[PDB]
Amino acid sequence: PTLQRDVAIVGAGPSGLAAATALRKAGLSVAVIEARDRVGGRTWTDTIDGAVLEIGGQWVSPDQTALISLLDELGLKTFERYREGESVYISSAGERTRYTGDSFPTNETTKKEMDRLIDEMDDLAAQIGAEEPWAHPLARDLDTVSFKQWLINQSDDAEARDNIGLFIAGGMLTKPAHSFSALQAVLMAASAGSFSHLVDEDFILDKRVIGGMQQVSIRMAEALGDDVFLNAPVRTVKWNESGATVLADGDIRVEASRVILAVPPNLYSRISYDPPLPRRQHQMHQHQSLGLVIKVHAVYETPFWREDGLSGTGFGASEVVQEVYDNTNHEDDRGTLVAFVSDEKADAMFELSAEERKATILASLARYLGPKAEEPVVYYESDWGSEEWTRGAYAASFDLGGLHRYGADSRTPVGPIHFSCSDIAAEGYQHVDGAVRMGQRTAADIIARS
Amino acid sequence: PTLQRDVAIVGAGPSGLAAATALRKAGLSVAVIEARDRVGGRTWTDTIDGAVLEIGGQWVSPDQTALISLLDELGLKTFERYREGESVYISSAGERTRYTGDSFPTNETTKKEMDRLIDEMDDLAAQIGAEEPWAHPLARDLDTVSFKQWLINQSDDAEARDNIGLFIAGGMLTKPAHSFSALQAVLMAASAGSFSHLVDEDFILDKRVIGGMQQVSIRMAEALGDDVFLNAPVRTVKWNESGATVLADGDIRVEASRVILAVPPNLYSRISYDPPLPRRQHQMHQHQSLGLVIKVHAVYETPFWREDGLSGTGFGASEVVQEVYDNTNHEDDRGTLVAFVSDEKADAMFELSAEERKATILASLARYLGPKAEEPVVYYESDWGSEEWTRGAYAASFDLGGLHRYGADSRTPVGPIHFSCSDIAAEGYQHVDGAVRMGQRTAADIIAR
Ligand SMILES: Cc1cc2nc3c(=O)[nH]c(=O)nc-3n(C[C@H](O)[C@H](O)[C@H](O)COP(=O)(O)OP(=O)(O)OC[C@H]3O[C@@H](n4cnc5c(N)ncnc54)[C@H](O)[C@@H]3O)c2cc1C
Ligand SMILES: Cc1cc2nc3c(=O)[nH]c(=O)nc-3n(C[C@H](O)[C@H](O)[C@H](O)COP(=O)(O)OP(=O)(O)OC[C@H]3O[C@@H](n4cnc5c(N)ncnc54)[C@H](O)[C@@H]3O)c2cc1C
Repeated sequence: PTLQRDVAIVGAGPSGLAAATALRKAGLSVAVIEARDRVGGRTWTDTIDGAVLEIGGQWVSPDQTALISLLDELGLKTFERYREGESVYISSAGERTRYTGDSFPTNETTKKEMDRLIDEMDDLAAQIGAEEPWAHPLARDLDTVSFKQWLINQSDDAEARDNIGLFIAGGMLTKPAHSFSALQAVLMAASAGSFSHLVDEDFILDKRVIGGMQQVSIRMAEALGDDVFLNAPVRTVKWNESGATVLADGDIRVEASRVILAVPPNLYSRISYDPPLPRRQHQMHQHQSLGLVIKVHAVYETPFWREDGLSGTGFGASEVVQEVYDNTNHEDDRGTLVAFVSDEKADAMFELSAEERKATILASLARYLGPKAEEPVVYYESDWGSEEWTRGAYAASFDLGGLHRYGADSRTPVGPIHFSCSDIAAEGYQHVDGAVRMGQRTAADIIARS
Repeated sequence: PTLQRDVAIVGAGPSGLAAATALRKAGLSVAVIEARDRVGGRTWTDTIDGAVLEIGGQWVSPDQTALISLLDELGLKTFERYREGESVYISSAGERTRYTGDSFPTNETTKKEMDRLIDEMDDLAAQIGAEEPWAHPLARDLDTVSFKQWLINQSDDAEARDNIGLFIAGGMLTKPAHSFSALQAVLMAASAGSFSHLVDEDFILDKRVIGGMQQVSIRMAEALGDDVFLNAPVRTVKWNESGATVLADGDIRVEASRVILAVPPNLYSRISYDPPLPRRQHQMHQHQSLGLVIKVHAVYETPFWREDGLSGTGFGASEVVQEVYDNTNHEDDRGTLVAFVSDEKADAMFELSAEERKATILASLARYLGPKAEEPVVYYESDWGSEEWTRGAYAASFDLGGLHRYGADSRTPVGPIHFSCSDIAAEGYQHVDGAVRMGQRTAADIIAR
């Protein structure tokens, strides 16, 4: 079929759907064209071996105000993650200690080093900000030193530097600390409101949506009706100063005034542009890449850790699994754990056989919470790296030096072509809240233009 | 058209063509499918305002034995870049000094610092090698420190550091030194035979091809006749354990036992694979990127610098133009300069208007060679970044950390899909010679079974 719209939107993830919804609200007509047999992108709720799981993005923090309004507008409610009782910390030397409150139970030197670093990171984030971190006069020096090297320049305490890295490198950017810059650590902190917010799992991992995060996309898409096309990878964008024509599988053709690429940046060159994008985009898009993380799901007869006085939360920068949390579904009698295996530790697990990998990850949940972690009734690993329409998790970031070099260009339109995804967001960078903000910002930009 | 072939080859650059050439000798049949209206890829000879220029790759060094051997087989000869008389050095203090001989005319202390850093890089390259630098016991620590931070650790002398950087960062990888690892520097050095080989423009930039480097591809492609398809971007590869179908524009459909992707790695995902490549390829390919450099060409009625006793060679790590060389065509009476503006300096020139960029570049050329450099008869800038089928220059390298993490996987086949370009080569990495070696290494693999 051939259609005529004011805006063609490539990608029916939360970012494209939020842009579509805002455009519709303002009276513009839209078509959203999606590759997969479903909407939601990196958010997805599925049933595996009888257990309902969130395969992707799921948590809402209190600074995610754009996602919180959108939830309210769609009739969706939240619930809080279980946090009663003791958390577990595993030290660099391998000592396992139960604790409550909000510092790790390390020796005092380490604790004071961590506090000081948290404070320095909060300070940098408040000064530099998430809107245009590259523009600050401190930015050049921060963007040309790796986060690993910057931590070495700040502190002699190995354990403190490893735990600070746990929160940014394994915990957010899903890349090793030697491979992105101090500035990129600052941006990640600023985007979430402060580094202290990313440190406190009670803040950044506070709530979930009743019915799952994918419902945010599913409900936006339901309201768009026949203007959403599924099973339709977009292959070609033909453009000029006044116009873009978008071509997709199934003989789909959309003639639009503007196009929104609502896809992560590592995937822009999956589409052919006629004429080609300018040199600056050709170069910039090469320097953007997704991290890699395994999101592990483990379902048990009950949340057994709660009988032992444990919250289910566990941190260990030297473990294969660096984080574990209670991920029990709203009103479920069965318990579910969630755990994360990050970057180079993920590659290492994927090189083991499926059997050996499972055994290694369950051994590690057992190190945190006890030998009952070893007996789930359902076990599943989210595998976003294999998915050709994602190719990693959670989200994309520049290589080292790319944030200062290309950051000012990452949202600029090219003629009628706009860009919108969480991976180029300011507040809410990498999160559904960022996807939502960017979709709304791109919509408002198009509306003013037209 | 639909055709059957033993091997379908995507890309008619030197790597694809060298592979097709080797495959035919064994009696395997081939189709070589090429996006552009020409062969050669990053090699290309063109005529701008009536003056002939090598828009891309052009120089041959004595360690480039796969290339040299191929030139002989194709009946092509070489000539040497003019090098008589004095070179020019521009110091960090902006001081300009004519010199000859094998080191920069700096003070003795800076000279000792440079020498020590060159010996250190030679030693690392000799221990580590180009074949699998990631497997060496020193590899992890070299690959997690940037080259800039490694230089800072080795030497406190900023002029000596910037000068070593000139040869590797602006001069090869065309990325700034804070963005790639020490191990990647060591690779670049091992791949050319040593770091000293890259410091000596009389080695790395020794010879050119009579008739132009593009002739290497042109001749190879001529011998293949109707098995080369031009103006045919490949869009899809459908594959299983025993075979592939390759689909290109113009309704080309090639059914084959093996496919070679003879394209730089930042372009692999311009193609759809059915079923998708595995996760490890999905990830690795995102971590590969081309550098950026403006190859500047300036043509004058004579090689005027030779009249002032200058070789045409100039170096200055702080200039916008960090290098200038005599690039006079074989038996032309007109003189031609070649010059390079690398990485973030290229981004900054591209941000000015064309007129202001040209004046800024020619001002810098004038500082090396005199006010005559500012009145060329023909001026041209190679723009590979704008080409959708290249998108940068000279070649691709990992981001920081990628070489150790992914290196061992960069040549591995996926089922019947093989990978062959200069950007994944061992010896000859990033150069025509590496493209030839990889093309021949891939063909030998497929041939042997
Ligand atoms: C395991 C995991 C855990 C995460 N944790 C959370 C968390 O707890 N909280 C949170 O808020 N965020 C989290 N995130 C991140 C969050 O899911 C993403 O930031 C957000 O989904 C990004 O949305 P987007 O619309 O910007 O891109 P995406 O959701 O990736 O959507 C892009 C869409 O475009 C489609 N597409 C791509 N190319 C084409 C093409 N050529 N043609 C047609 N369609 C195309 C894709 O199929 C996809 O549907 C997590 C993600 C993962 C994977
Ligand atoms: C400014 C510049 C200066 C250089 N300096 C030197 C030097 O002097 N000496 C030296 O040895 N090397 C030099 N190089 C590097 C050298 O030219 C490259 O190493 C070499 O050409 C690599 O050859 P290749 O076959 O691996 O890839 P390429 O030459 O890039 O060829 C790949 C081919 O694939 C085609 N292609 C890509 N995608 C598709 C697709 N989907 N479908 C069909 N076709 C496709 C492209 O059009 C291209 O023709 C220079 C390069 C440049 C750009």
